Amino acid sequence: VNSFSGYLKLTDNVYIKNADIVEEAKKVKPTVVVNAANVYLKHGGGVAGALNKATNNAMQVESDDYIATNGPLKVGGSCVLSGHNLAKHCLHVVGPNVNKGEDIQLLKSAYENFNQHEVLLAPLLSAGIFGADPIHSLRVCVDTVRTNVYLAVFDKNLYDKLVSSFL
Repeated sequence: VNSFSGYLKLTDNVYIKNADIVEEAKKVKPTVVVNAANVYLKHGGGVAGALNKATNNAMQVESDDYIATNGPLKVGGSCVLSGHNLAKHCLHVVGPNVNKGEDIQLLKSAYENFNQHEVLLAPLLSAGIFGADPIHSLRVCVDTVRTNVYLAVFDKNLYDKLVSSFL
């Protein structure tokens, strides 16, 4: 048993809810919250900007030190950093940004990072402002992630569309 509440069960391991991932993280304090990161860990908007704002910019300070030491992530890659006030850990995962021209095939590689963690609170990778079709992102998630993932869909109207269309 875990502390996640009000999720619809899609599969053996994937759960979904219409929720603000920031508010969900603040309530649950999960072991791992996933950030929809870019390779520079520049947390400007979407899930990254919202998560970073909720940490009072401490996520960005930590991230800048990480990049100064290690250089940029790969598209499809990840790093584990602090979860600050939101979670034990933040898994920063880089899905491909369609609005920058990146290979959508890299979305499966991005979701494979989730399999290194038994339980995660996460957004749909490459959806929202990263420009991918969220229906596609949910299908790749279900077909790739084998660990237990609690998906926070921000957009109420999209949540209803994802549930209704789910195969």
